[PDB]
Amino acid sequence: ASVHGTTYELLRRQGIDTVFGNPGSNELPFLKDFPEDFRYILALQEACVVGIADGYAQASRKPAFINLTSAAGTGNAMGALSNAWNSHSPLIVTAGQQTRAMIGVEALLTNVDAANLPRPLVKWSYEPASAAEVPHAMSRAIHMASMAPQGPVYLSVPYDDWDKDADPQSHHLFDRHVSSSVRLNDQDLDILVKALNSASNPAIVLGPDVDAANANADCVMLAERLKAPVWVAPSAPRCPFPTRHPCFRGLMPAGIAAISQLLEGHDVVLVIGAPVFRYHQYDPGQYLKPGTRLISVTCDPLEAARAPMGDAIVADIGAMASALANLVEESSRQLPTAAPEPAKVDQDAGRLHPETVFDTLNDMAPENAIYLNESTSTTAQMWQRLNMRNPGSYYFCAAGGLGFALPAAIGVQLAEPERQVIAVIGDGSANYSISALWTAAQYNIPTIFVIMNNGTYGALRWFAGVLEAENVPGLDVPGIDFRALAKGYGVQALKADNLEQLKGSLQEALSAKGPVLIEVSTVS
Amino acid sequence: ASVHGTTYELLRRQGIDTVFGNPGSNELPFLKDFPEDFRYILALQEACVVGIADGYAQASRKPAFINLTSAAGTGNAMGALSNAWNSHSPLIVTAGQQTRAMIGVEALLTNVDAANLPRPLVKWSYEPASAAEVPHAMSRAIHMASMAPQGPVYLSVPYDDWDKDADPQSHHLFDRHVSSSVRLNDQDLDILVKALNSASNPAIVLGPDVDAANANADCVMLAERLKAPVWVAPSAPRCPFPTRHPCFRGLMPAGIAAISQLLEGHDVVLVIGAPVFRYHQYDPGQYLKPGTRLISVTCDPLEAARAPMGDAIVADIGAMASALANLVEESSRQLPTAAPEPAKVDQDAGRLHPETVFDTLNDMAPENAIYLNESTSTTAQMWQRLNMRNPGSYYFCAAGGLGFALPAAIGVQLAEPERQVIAVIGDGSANYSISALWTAAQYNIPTIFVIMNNGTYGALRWFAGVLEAENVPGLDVPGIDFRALAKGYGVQALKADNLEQLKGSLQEALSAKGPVLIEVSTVS
Amino acid sequence: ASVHGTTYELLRRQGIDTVFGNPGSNELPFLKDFPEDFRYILALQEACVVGIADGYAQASRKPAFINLTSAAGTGNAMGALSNAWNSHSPLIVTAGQQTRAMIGVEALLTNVDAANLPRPLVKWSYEPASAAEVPHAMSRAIHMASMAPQGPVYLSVPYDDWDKDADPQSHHLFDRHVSSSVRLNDQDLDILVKALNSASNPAIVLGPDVDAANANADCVMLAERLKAPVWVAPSAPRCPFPTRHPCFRGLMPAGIAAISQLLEGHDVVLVIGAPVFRYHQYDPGQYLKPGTRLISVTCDPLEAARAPMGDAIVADIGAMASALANLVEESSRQLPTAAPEPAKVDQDAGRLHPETVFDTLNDMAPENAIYLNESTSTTAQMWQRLNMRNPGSYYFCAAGGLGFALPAAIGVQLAEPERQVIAVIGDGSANYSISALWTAAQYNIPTIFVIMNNGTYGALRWFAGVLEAENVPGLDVPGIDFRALAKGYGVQALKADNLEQLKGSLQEALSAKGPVLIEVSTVS
Ligand SMILES: Cc1ncc(C[n+]2csc(CCOP(=O)(O)OP(=O)(O)O)c2C)c(N)n1
Ligand SMILES: Cc1ncc(C[n+]2csc(CCOP(=O)(O)OP(=O)(O)O)c2C)c(N)n1
Ligand SMILES: Cc1ncc(C[n+]2csc(CCOP(=O)(O)OP(=O)(O)O)c2C)c(N)n1
Ligand SMILES: [Ca+2]
Ligand SMILES: [Ca+2]
Ligand SMILES: [Ca+2]
Ligand SMILES: [Mg+2]
Ligand SMILES: [Mg+2]
Repeated sequence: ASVHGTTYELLRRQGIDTVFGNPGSNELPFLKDFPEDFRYILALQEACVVGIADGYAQASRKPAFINLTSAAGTGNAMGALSNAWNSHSPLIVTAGQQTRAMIGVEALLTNVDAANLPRPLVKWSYEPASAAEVPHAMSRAIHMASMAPQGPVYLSVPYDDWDKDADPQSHHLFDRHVSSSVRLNDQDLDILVKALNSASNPAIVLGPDVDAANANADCVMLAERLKAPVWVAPSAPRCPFPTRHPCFRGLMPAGIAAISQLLEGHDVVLVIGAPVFRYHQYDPGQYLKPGTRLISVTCDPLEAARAPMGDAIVADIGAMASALANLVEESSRQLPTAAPEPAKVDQDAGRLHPETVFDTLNDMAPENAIYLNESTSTTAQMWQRLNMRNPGSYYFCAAGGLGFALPAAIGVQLAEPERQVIAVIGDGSANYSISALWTAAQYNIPTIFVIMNNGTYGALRWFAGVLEAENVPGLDVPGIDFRALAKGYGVQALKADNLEQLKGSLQEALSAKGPVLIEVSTVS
Repeated sequence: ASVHGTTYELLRRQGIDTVFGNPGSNELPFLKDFPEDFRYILALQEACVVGIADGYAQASRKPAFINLTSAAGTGNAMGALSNAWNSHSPLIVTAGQQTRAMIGVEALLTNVDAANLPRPLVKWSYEPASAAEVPHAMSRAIHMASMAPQGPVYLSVPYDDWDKDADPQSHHLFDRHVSSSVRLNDQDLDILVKALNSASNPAIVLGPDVDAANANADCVMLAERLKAPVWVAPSAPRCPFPTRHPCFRGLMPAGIAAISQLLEGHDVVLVIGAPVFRYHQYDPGQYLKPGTRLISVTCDPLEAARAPMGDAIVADIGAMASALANLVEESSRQLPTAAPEPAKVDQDAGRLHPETVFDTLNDMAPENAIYLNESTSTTAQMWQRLNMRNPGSYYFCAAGGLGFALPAAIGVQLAEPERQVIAVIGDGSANYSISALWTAAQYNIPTIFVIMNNGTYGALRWFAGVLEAENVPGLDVPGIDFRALAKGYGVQALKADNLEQLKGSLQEALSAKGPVLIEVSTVS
Repeated sequence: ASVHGTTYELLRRQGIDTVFGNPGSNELPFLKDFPEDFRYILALQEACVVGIADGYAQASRKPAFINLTSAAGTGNAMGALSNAWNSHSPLIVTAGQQTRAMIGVEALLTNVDAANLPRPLVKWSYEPASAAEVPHAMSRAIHMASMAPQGPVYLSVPYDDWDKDADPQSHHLFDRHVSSSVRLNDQDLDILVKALNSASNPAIVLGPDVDAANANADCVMLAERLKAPVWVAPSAPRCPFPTRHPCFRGLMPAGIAAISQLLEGHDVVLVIGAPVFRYHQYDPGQYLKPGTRLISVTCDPLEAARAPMGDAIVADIGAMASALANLVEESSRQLPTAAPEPAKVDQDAGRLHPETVFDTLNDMAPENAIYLNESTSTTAQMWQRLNMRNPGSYYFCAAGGLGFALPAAIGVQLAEPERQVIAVIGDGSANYSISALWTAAQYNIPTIFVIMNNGTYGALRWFAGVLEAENVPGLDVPGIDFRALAKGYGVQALKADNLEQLKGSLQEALSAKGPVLIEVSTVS
């Protein structure tokens, strides 16, 4: 068999049937004779390609396969890759390389020093030393991406390799099964369980790897057993807990002092599936106040190592959550009382307040809706006002890299056809990956895009005035017509300058049979 | 003085007065109290920021200064850096890093292993070990970018550094002057001149570094003295010679066999300011046919080392071209005859052939127009049909990375206010950096954008012929409305469905007060 | 032709006829059928291999070729490579890699991520993508090492490549000539010459690239014309000037404040072939005092970029030194004030003072002796007491990496059979590369080795004083018998416990026909 045929066979045997890509000349020999059991999804820019694949991988909880061209194509996708790195997204990125005969003279589109290009944003980066090695390298890529802690990997393939003969021994690769579904040994797990059973005032903190593992329901059981308040770790890329559950206490603020204040008086704090901690603002103080013991369960040795406090256990989040949920005793403490409903903000007849927008979405969206957030100044309000009952209901750029939400919403919608995806995106953020809209239109992927338009980079104006930073240039983004942009890429577009129009637009958008974009005029 | 004040002083004293940027939290302490003698040019995505800065740097023949945010921002720009690497563009890229106090815990927006991120696409990549080192590091960056062979450099700065005290000895940095304006020693230069005088049938091949050095007129004199035909090296990122000069023989095809056939019978071939050679298609054969001797003058050691044939001299192109032009004898041979005018392609009353478009541009554009090309299937016809008399008249993505031309056209137009810039861009390529249009509208930079719309990735459909690949997905991009996209970003838009409308549209565009996009319906 | 035959022809044609190595299985297919016009020099450990090659390259002023095995062999040599990087030594390091068929499984002795291994200590690092590419990759290595600024390069070759067919077009590589022998353009050079002519009190600082280019005689003429005092730049790897010439001032102390003090009152300071500057101890102060301008001529863009003061010219040291020496006017100023004579230290009849040793060497050694220095606490005294009249008379580890001088002295002696090499090496330093002695014995390379045995790491004790660092462990090295070590590796050995034994031993060593080691008991 050829390297071409052996590689597609490996891919299908390992459960891959979708290729997200932007084609180039170096990939033509790979994409030719594209198999009838595969699906190719085109996006117009590589950041969109990777964003869509990322959304798809995260929602499906399986690896996604990407095909890009050389250094320029890989390069356009590296911002998206930084998000994928922080979110532990299992992404297999393949980039076509020049023919081996012309690599040395550095012909046009030679990816020079290819393996170094995507570093340090990938778990593994590689260019095979011969064509016959390509299937084996692809097998490595698949498993490196899928093993805990999951993450993006990169494989550079000279285009002449595809037509060459494969090694007959490559068949041994097709059905390899590799597991990292592990948990703490019985002896030490018993000790952990006793420490939790003995806690007088435990608290639980959940990170994105809980949602990735679909460990949400086990964490609900654990919280109910321990009668413990539950927080989501700061800079949250996903939602790991039902937000209207009585134990739920919200998104933690991304500051050192703020977090140790929140945790004060809790004797044991169990952190599951989060780094400790993804702080953002500088808010100096104690990591923990006296009397608090922290125990971290993480799938990532790099996270366990860099925690500035606490004990850590490096294991699979799914296996650990289920073990813990089922081993801890039912505490006799009273179940925490549910957080109060958030107050209704005064809304006049003019431009919409973000709070008003979220209340309205919450009233009108289906219960199994999925939200993506890239409205950077309104994140706290979003978390308080959206009732997210199910797993996989929320996505936010894990490395804070704008350009994620718009394309990721398309990938999520593709992965979850029966759940309505609603992307809430600021007017600033919408531009980074605007051409992703075209893919929604072309494949009829019924994502709803809600653009929050206040004409400015709001989160920066906040980060600014608070440092007393005066005279900062480039904070304003006037003169963008999002309905025109939507029309530009073939997506139905509506506007909402006030509450009445917002309700009407949402009514229409939810009834639509294709992608819809709604431009919302919001207050500054 | 603070690091902030010392660094802006260094920048102004080194001739920098413009910052191209997309802002983020880590940059706020750098951008605050922005000096009144500097201007800030905002673009909505980092690929666009770098593209605009690149165009500006290439046209101005001076380094350009870029400011981006952390890993996500740098990453979004790496495709653009790939082009900048190949074009030897002097770009100073600064990226804001997290505060030193939070780098260890990897707070959100920490650029991990920062200096490795942009590698291998930069000449130098660095993060300073302390705040007081920042001005010295910036000095290194400016000079590393500006010295031959020019190219992009990367500097990562923790945001807390800017408010700190600078080293008082930093003042020594302000007026440093660093020269690489060197040429071959007299004795060896005399030997080279002898070999050129002695050739019975010399040919000259010129690359982009001629135009970067503004050595074009010196090369004209050289070609006229030697009575030698002149080719442009393949995959040309710039135009180094008047295209209607009688010696001019056109753009070399980017193939091994095609070039050695083209050079057959020329006893000495002098290549100036080009890699030897930037082939693209695989076209195996002889690098040179017997009887042909090749001598390369390059500013880049990496180019000289990797040439698979010929002698090489590593020196400054401007100094070498001037010296050669002034030392060679006037040959007694007859001056080459000008190439025949290209044939008129027949044009009916329907969709435009690319040839018609280029003929019409040539008839209507000012004699000092600047063209940018990202119409990938029409490059050969463009080179045959545009009379470009002056230096700095042509730009094409040097690494073959799409997304360059649209933003670069804005930078070039910014650098050359008295020269009408006309970007010819395919419908596929226009999408990679579509949001750049906003910067043109916002700063009123009157670039003309000509969108060649044939609904497909034409150059890929062709490369898919030489390779004979069938059933390739993702080659079609129907359903994009470029007038609406232009409207979306505030740029005046026009359409041309046939020749009459093309003339009418171009006429309106050429006299317009602001940027203008023209959507042209082209064949195939 | 095979890759093997083609590669040895390339080496032969590029002037290489010696392979310095330590063999491994991955190199057997390269080393088999070893050509009769080549010689192999074996050393017992890779730091010794590179050290010997390094000495040979520096003294011969031509590239040297090295063959090591995979990652372990390359790794053992990486300390020696750091010295090579700092000395601009043109070393071509080839490392054998596993067969391409077993790279993927990471069989034993697979050099994983090979090209990254020696970074950042090499100008260029590479593994070819196919067997046919090997001669071209070797061509690139050769030229990269040889172009200014010279330095080490690294090529990793899978062992199965050697027997494969070479590209027939590889013959074009054989006779390629690549030149970087360049100097400043006429206009700016005249400006420089006028600045030097107009200076009222000029000073000259010379670095190792002067001796590397053999520009010593031109620098003497320049200094005589300007009547200028000449210093050698700090941490000097070579000696660029006759140390008893009337202009010579001595070796600059490696401190910021010390140097600006030495240069005070000089209106123009011309630095040639040195970094500005290789400081060592932290001696905070002014880089230059007011009233002094500095102009640096360097072959290395990295040096020009990082100088914290002065202007810079990046050009070939040989060409520039020659041009300047012949262009500047003869000044009528008085020569520098004669330097004082080094004091004779009172010597009892016991252990030797280093000053006694150096005075005795200077009396008894031939006028064209070549010295190597790795006696770290005595460097200042060595420079004050040895009259070195000729070029290529001094070597010292350029990166301060011990283990250089012993093997380098053998390489130098091999390159300069008619000049007596005398390596002065501390008892501590001698151990890093002790096995090199065997190579001197086996090939009968008549190097003389003077071990300064004071039983401690003297320089560290000093450096500890200027820090008031108390209770440092590991500074003493008692119980080493160097005569027994010499016997172990087959080298004649003598001992010198006092002055009369020192004179006797040197007399005998100078008369010997093979290598000789003398152990000298020196004061604590
Ligand atoms: C790729 C990238 N570029 C820039 C930033 C910096 N940044 C953070 S928030 C922000 C503002 C986004 O504005 P918008 O999307 O309209 O949301 P708003 O703050 O107004 O709610 C910017 C530019 C970033 N995080 N990532
Ligand atoms: C960043 C990047 N992505 C993808 C490619 C591959 N590529 C080369 S040509 C081409 C087609 C461009 O189409 P268009 O701009 O409409 O011009 P046409 O070929 O039809 O004339 C593509 C997708 C590339 N070179 N760079
Ligand atoms: C590879 C390496 N290891 C350690 C050192 C640190 N070092 C600098 S000087 C020195 C002492 C050298 O001792 P010796 O050779 O006996 O000379 P002495 O100082 O006594 O004159 C050491 C260990 C170094 N420079 N390089
Ligand atoms: Ca906004
Ligand atoms: Ca097209
Ligand atoms: Ca000692
Ligand atoms: Mg990288
Ligand atoms: Mg005009």
